[PDB]
Amino acid sequence: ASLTEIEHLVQSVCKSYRETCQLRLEDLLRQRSNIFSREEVTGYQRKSMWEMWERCAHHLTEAIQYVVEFAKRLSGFMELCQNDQIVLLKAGAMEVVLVRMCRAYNADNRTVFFEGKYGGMELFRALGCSELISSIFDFSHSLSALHFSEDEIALYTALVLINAHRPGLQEKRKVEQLQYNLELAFHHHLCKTHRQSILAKLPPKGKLRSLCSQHVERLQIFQHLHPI
Ligand SMILES: COc1cc(O)c([C@@H](CC(=O)N2C[C@H](C)C[C@H](C)C2)c2ccc3c(c2)OCO3)c(OC)c1
Repeated sequence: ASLTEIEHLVQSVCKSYRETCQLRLEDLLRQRSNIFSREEVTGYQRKSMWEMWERCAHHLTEAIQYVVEFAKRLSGFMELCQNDQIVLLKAGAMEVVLVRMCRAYNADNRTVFFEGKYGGMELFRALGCSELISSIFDFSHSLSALHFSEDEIALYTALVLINAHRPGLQEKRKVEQLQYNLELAFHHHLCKTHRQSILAKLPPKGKLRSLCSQHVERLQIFQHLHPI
């Protein structure tokens, strides 16, 4: 791949995420002053766990709805056998979602955008795992601190999916090629922006997995919804 092409490659990945941003960042920050009141909060605590995980998986699956449409318009993607085209899309998409929510994080008050307003980790007390909740908050913090940009998120998420180390792959020497040209397009654009400092500030390779993989286990008992 050449520079004029490595150019456009990066140029496209950022165009996708723009429309598939679920919520416009334009509106994400604008609604910062909209907060659930304590009754609205204690109201969200009244509910039984069964209700939340549904609401969760509802907006979640409605979100992953977008993610795929985003993930589809890439390059080299379609030209992968459907076995390997999916091993990724299945194992990858949650990790991607976890990332994509860092924008929803308002680090100024440690709150998150859930169905119309902003509220903290107490909005989800009823799920009985405050630790994992904060643990995710803590994760989203460590990116809100990196102050990820729209074009940064896109290019990093576009590398979460493309993992040729995911076992169960049969076009391995096909996947690798799409990884490299994405790894390269990533770094070589961080350089032209001089953001290379984050390449060590990046959340561990495995934390992103071991948090989403922990996100599904304590959901596997309540609902098993994997959208294709
Ligand atoms: C900050 O990281 C996350 C990760 C996520 O999975 C979610 C999920 C909800 C979820 O499963 N959780 C799991 C956790 C144990 C308790 C919390 C309710 C967040 C989500 C919700 C609404 C959405 C959405 C995505 O996209 C569109 O609207 C985040 O939203 C809060 C942030």
